[PDB]
Amino acid sequence: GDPHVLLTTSAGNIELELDSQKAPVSVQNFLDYVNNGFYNNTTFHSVIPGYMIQGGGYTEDMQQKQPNPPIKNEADNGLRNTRGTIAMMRTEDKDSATSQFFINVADNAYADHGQTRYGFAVFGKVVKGMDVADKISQVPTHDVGPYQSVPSKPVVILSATVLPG
Repeated sequence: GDPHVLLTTSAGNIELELDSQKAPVSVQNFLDYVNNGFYNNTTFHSVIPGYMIQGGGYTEDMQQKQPNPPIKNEADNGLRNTRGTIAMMRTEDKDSATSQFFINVADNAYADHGQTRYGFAVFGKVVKGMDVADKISQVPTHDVGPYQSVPSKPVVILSATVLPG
């Protein structure tokens, strides 16, 4: 039932299983970007070793692709940012998520919805290629300044494809 998406990256393949019942808006928004080729030639622009990898915002030359309007935050769905989950990145406002996402390489309780924090909405999980996500998190990065956490050699999503049901 739940849709699967294959991210074919320059570092290996990652397959995601998206949670349509617990994050319908987030899953539909992500699928629209995947199906329209938006994630093709985007990078994992920020990585933190053993903790997270973030992508879905920038080309190899760091130009930010213009995303669609933002979506409602579904972090009150009860899904936690545990190792292997995929969640929507956003700015200060809870309803500001657009195309950027992050894959949790460790359990990040600080990203979870609570009574005083709206949190980051989890909408799926890695079902194959978690070793690729771990490897991407460990690549050499620029260390200080505006490019802190940016991989020194671009990690590119060559294609993002919804798989047959």
